[PDB]
Amino acid sequence: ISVRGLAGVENVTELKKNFNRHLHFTLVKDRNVATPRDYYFALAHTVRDHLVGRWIRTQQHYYEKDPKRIYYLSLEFYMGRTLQNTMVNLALENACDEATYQLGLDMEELEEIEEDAGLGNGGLGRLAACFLDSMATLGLAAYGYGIRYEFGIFNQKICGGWQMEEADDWLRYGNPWEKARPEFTLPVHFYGRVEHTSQGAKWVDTQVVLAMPYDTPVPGYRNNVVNTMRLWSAKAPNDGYIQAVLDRNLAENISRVLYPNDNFFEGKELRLKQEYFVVAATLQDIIRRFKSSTNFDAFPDKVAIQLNDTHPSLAIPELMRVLVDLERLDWDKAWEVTVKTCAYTNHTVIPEALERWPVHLLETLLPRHLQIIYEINQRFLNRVAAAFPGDVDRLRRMSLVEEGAVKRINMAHLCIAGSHAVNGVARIHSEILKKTIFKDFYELEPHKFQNKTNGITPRRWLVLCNPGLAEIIAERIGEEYISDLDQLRKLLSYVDDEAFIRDVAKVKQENKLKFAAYLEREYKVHINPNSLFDVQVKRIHEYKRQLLNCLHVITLYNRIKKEPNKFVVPRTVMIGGKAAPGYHMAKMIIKLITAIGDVVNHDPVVGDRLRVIFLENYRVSLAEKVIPAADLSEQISTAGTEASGTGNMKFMLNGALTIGTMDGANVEMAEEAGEENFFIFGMRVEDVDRLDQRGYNAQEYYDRIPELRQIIEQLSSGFFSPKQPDLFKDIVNMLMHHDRFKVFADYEEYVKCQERVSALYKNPREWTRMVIRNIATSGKFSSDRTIAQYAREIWGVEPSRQRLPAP
Amino acid sequence: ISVRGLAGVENVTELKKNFNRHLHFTLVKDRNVATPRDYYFALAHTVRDHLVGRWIRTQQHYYEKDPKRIYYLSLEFYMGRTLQNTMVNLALENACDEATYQLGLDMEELEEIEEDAGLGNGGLGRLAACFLDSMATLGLAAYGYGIRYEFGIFNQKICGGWQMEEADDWLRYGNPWEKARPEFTLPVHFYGRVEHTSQGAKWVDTQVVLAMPYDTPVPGYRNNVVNTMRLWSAKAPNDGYIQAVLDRNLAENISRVLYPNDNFFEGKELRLKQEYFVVAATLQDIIRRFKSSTNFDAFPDKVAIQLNDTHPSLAIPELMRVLVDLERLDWDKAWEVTVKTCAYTNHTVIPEALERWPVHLLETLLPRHLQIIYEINQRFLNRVAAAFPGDVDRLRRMSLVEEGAVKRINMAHLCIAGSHAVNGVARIHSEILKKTIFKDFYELEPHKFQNKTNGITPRRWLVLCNPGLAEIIAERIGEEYISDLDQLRKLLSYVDDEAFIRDVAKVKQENKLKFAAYLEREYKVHINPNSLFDVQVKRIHEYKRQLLNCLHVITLYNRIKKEPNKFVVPRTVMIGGKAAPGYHMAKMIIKLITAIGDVVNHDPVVGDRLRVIFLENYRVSLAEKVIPAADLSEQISTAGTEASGTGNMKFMLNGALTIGTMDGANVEMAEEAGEENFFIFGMRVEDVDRLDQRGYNAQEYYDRIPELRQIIEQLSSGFFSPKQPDLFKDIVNMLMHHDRFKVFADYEEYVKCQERVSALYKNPREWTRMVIRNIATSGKFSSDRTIAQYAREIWGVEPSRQRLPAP
Ligand SMILES: O=C(NC(=O)c1ccccc1)N[C@@H]1O[C@H](CO)[C@@H](O)[C@H](O)[C@H]1O
Ligand SMILES: O=C(NC(=O)c1ccccc1)N[C@@H]1O[C@H](CO)[C@@H](O)[C@H](O)[C@H]1O
Ligand SMILES: O=C(NC(=O)c1ccccc1)N[C@@H]1O[C@H](CO)[C@@H](O)[C@H](O)[C@H]1O
Ligand SMILES: O=C(NC(=O)c1ccccc1)N[C@@H]1O[C@H](CO)[C@@H](O)[C@H](O)[C@H]1O
Ligand SMILES: *Cc1c(COP(=O)(O)O)cnc(C)c1O
Ligand SMILES: *Cc1c(COP(=O)(O)O)cnc(C)c1O
Repeated sequence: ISVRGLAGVENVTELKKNFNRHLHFTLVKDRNVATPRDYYFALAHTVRDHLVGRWIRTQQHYYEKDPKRIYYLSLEFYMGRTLQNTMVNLALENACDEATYQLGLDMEELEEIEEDAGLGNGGLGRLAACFLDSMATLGLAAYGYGIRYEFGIFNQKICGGWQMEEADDWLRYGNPWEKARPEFTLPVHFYGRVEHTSQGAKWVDTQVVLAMPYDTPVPGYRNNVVNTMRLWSAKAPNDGYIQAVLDRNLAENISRVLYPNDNFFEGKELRLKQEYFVVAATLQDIIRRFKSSTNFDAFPDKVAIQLNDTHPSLAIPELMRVLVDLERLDWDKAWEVTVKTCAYTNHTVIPEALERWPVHLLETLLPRHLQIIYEINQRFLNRVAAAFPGDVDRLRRMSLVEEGAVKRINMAHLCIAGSHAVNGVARIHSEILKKTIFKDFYELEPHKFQNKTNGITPRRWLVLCNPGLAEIIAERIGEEYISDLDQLRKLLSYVDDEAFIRDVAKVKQENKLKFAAYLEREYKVHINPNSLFDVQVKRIHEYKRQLLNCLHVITLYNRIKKEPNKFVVPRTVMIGGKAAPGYHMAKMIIKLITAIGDVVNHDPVVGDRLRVIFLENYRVSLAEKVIPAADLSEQISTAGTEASGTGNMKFMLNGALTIGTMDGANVEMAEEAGEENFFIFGMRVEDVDRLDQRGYNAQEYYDRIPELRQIIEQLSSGFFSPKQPDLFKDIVNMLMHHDRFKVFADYEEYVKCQERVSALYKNPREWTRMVIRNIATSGKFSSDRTIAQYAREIWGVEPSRQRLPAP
Repeated sequence: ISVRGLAGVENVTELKKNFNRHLHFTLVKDRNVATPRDYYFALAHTVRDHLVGRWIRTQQHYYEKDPKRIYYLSLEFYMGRTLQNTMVNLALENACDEATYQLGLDMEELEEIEEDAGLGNGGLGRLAACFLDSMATLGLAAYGYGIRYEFGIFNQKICGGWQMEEADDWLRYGNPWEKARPEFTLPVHFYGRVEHTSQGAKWVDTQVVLAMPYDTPVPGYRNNVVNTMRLWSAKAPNDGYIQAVLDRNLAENISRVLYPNDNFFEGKELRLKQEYFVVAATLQDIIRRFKSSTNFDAFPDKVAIQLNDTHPSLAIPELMRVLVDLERLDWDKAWEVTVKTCAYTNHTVIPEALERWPVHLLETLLPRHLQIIYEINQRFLNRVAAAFPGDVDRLRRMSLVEEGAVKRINMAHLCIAGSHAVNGVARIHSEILKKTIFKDFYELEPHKFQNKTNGITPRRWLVLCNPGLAEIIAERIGEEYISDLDQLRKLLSYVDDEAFIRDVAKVKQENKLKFAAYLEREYKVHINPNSLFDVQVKRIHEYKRQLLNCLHVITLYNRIKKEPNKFVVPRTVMIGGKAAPGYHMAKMIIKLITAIGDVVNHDPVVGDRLRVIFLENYRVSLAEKVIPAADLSEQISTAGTEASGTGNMKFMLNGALTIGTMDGANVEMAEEAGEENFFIFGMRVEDVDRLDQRGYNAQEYYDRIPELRQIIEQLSSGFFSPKQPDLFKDIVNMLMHHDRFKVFADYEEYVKCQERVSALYKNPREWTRMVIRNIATSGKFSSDRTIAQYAREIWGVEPSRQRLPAP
């Protein structure tokens, strides 16, 4: 049926009986009242049972061997569903498929019942999830530490073409994958004041909040390793009577909901609390575990802490506090230890996203940390002054403390000073960090800066979501590639294979028919599966330029209306993604997209030649559906703005061709497959700079491109908003007078490049041959490679593909 | 080892393997890291497994047979622990005892780890719990419906002699006995307004709160019947963004905490919400189940709703609303149905406890219900006027609407008008209801009023907490008495048995040594196990007169100090109980008790002759410990104030002699054992009335009793509060000028009667012979008898002791 593992007779028999056991004793049901949901739970519990043995031995192994431990701190872990992923990594997929079949059930139907663990916004959260999977697969003693939000990323509903946010109550029916561990609850302190007494400072009169951990297993791919992801939950201590207990919820609000802010840094107190909460509980856990393994000289040899962005940056001053205040280590010794164990990863260069906490906030909530931060700053600036004597301006630029309206702490500067390694997430992004944003720091300590180009896990993003494609590949080169993606290169020798070409093209057509069906089943819309599937799915941001895509779509529509009887390659263009609740422009763009579809999708002259569809509630489980069905992947951010991107890598691995700018990882992807096999266009980072020196004037482009001018006039006159003629004045206004992302500047080259895409699509054989060359060269983008580099170049540990001594 | 069931070889083997299974797969632990708590959980899960089969068939049986269903509505269910009770009713106690032994564990030690399900204040809540056990044992298709508070009755801590309230976070480590059933969540409405349109009224614009049920099994005694207790949990519907989700907690606060108010009716909105919440969700569930079994003519033949006090009284107007508004039945037909299915139980005659809801509250929160209540009142008063023409005063006295300062709805009058049966909980209490409080209603419909004297379950209150006593009894008369307590009478023929007398006396001494030890182990205090154990345990109330007990204790102390070298029967007097947080006087009494102990317990002249101990955090699990170890049970409420009492019955069944007034069930207890075998004293209900006509003047008693005057002067001068001389001025002030409970009036007779108790205690043989006569005549007070009467005289169903077709 596929290489989803063997379906042993004894194995299938055992599975079936355990399914019935759980249905009875665990769910307390019987075949006569069980709903599909109960069936899903019976299966989840049966599968989950196979993890227990491995989980216990893995943790036991690490105890005996005592290897260096990797702690990945993130406020986000975009996990998605875990039933199928668990079956895959355990080689249980076919056995469970058979067993449920014999029990008279459809496994695929049951899998659709599981809720997505949406504890992330997008790329950054999903990277942590892919990293966890790779770390387990490479046998690293790694622990993912975060917050267990009871409400993850909101569920997106489109009402009248507008986005509506709805609470994502993912724990409503329970989470069978987690294991509450109240025996390990730890106390976290807030507020209070600092007392300076004879022997050291003392943080007193603090308000206490408890951190209760919940452990979720993270299985490696067929190696019997099961690592742990520990998520903290806020609990009030039990020490008007009614009001007093009702007010417990104020302390527990800390882990209540994931902040959905993608673009702008707000600076809310609840978020700072969430950040200290995960940091404070995690460090106690880390040190406790270390004390078991007091000379902290060996701390860095046994501990590695990776900070996913600046969100968990308080780990630096908190490690110092514990080491200096509680362990009584001298400052210098404590600082040496801290720097050697901490490493920081940056994910963007846009200023509005940078965390710059008001000093008055830190002063009230974490008084001792502010004192430590000031001391760190003092000593750091003393180092700078000694290296660049008299460079008074460098001193103010490099300070962790920013003066002005209100004093703030630049968390990024804090992270650089307190880490032995700082990395970008794509070659071009890492270069930009050295050349611009962190130039001063790079000059001071060049050795700290590195690059670790992002990657995605081939298990979830190939084997799991595209079994058909994974099968035909395995049919030719074997299975070894699933944990060694570079082997995909061997597929180059089949680029002229008439059989393979036919197969590659066949799985894509099956994937498109499957998606086209799902679109009607759960959303009733109907699309032509013979058209080119043009998709752009990712969070809505101005820098991602969904607007540029919109301009092209309107252009295509305008050309058809001009020459109705001229042939054009049919296209179904799908755009999907969530907008941060307070991001007005982003919400206005979602409205534009739906407004375009209302005109285009109901124009009789257009027929089934052009369809504009907005994919509702884009999330991990939906991505697993659309991506394998896409023909064209849109990665069109303004050069220099997308640090890396990862959706781009997911499309490449699944047989879609890419049209994009030389931004983020796009650069390395084109470099791997060859620019001839990529649809590159638009300004490069340098062209953007040149335009900036000159001054970007959108009017110029409006005046010289008739097709563009016509589009803008359609928007202004209410062509796409009859009842509300001026509905889109904000978008037009932005495009013409304050477009930081130069949408117009790339319009002409984008449209022309899109014409070349349509031309190639007209030649099935050649389109597929180009696809084969993309899939065959996507090996570099596996997160196994990324993690192997982090392991070797930052953490100081050697990855191992050695199977663990059976379960 | 005892008749705790057989310990079969196969049974013990199976238990052990399932214990290890759960420890591994359920707890995800291994013998090397498991804590006693894990062991308890492994056992709880193993035992719980045996309930599943029976639970499913029982519910299945009721579906096929379709018997009349009994719904017991209560806002309280004081369950206590359920591990041992489950083993007992399933005859698994010895088998589990053996199995854990072989696994190298002490079952008794593990049992002590389980938390008490304290979802009740005292008597009323515990009665619901005993009733559930009896209903299952008598094979009635009964369902207990209530609220799943996440915080039950507060844990009592004594600080400096003062009570401190601490949140009872009983779900912290989880509840293995419940089963969440989200597939049955129901919506409950609040606020809104009423719209009168063409065809009927309509409740619109309501705020919605969801009710998620949690089911807990209730096993009958060895009959394989497992009924259900369904507890509702408040959940907000998922339909600033952050603030919006953080504000979900306002809806979920409904099921957050149990109101600890024992004595005074506050009238808080949160409590009214809790009351409508349980009523609204329960009725939907009831009607849904009925529709499966539309002529509601047969509704009363298939449904019986028992209201535990007036707390769930909104069930009456809510049944009407549904029937009239939704089902469209005519009023009269709907009213006939409602009255025939509802029955009300009263638990007190004190005015301050009566629920009288302000009309403005009902107007805002439940507008339609207020309209229905006014209509019910109108028609009822029309009935009264027709029966007693011209009795204009009777009309105002009987109205459900009370005029005055603020209009209120008398929920008790509502319950009488809408129920076909109203009952008191003890013969004397039920008589008082007819003669006083509900005289007007009794005259209107004499047939409605009944009596159902309370009872306790012999499984929990004998077999479970006193296995030693249960064993020696079974040794002579068999085991049949455990579900037929009347058989205890057969013990009368052993009253002269030298062996039995020795045995009865022996188990009591073992129980006292066990308790004396526990007192030192968990509370470090040390008491003489040879002294008479004088105990008064129950909630602190002025009417219960813990103060009268205090006066006696001080008197004993004063007599010893007067004649130090005179012999006196040594006594350890223990007083325990929780005070409602806002009950100042009650908290002042707790302070007095501890203050007395501070003087008495450290006076060298007193030695081990007198010990005053305040039992901290009295609760169900503690009662199971003290009661079997008591010699003297104090039931001294002012005649006519304690509706029934149940702690009194627990002491009688466990070999303690009773000293009390002719109040509540005390009357029937003395009547059953013979007044010669009871220590009765003080005023009878009539004497209290006479005193009231005359006028109670405490000064009179103060002036004529020197011993009493001396005690009051000691309190006033600061003898018991050196540092704060006037600490107890409020108590003295109350005693002298506003004692509604005439403490002084019963002082002399109480002290004399206590002398007779001491005299008998000096004669071991005769004391024990009297004990045998009490235990032998306690059969009437089993809740099996009570339930059989409710079943037959109110619900219309026949109890059955028939075993259900195996598991
Ligand atoms: O929540 C879990 N999770 C797991 O057992 C588990 C096992 C393997 C992998 C992931 C989760 N278990 C739960 O632990 C509580 C407390 O011990 C039990 O009462 C409950 O019945 C059980 O399902
Ligand atoms: O997703 C984010 N950032 C956030 O989601 C975020 C969350 C909270 C606050 C600010 C930003 N960054 C993204 O991280 C991925 C993985 O490195 C990159 O490939 C991508 O280019 C970048 O934009
Ligand atoms: O909470 C219970 N309770 C019982 O199974 C039970 C069984 C018999 C008697 C009392 C409770 N079961 C729980 O039900 C959830 C949802 O199905 C599972 O995920 C969890 O593992 C299981 O322990
Ligand atoms: O316990 C209560 N009442 C409360 O706990 C209570 C709770 C909330 C509000 C008012 C009273 N009443 C008690 O109920 C038992 C059982 O019928 C009687 O034996 C006892 O005499 C009576 O006082
Ligand atoms: C991969 C992924 C992302 C990241 O997409 P980019 O195009 O890199 O922004 C965001 N959301 C989901 C659900 C993903 O699967
Ligand atoms: C039996 C019981 C009660 C009732 O006691 P009374 O003496 O009738 O007031 C109260 N609390 C607990 C814990 C009980 O077990």
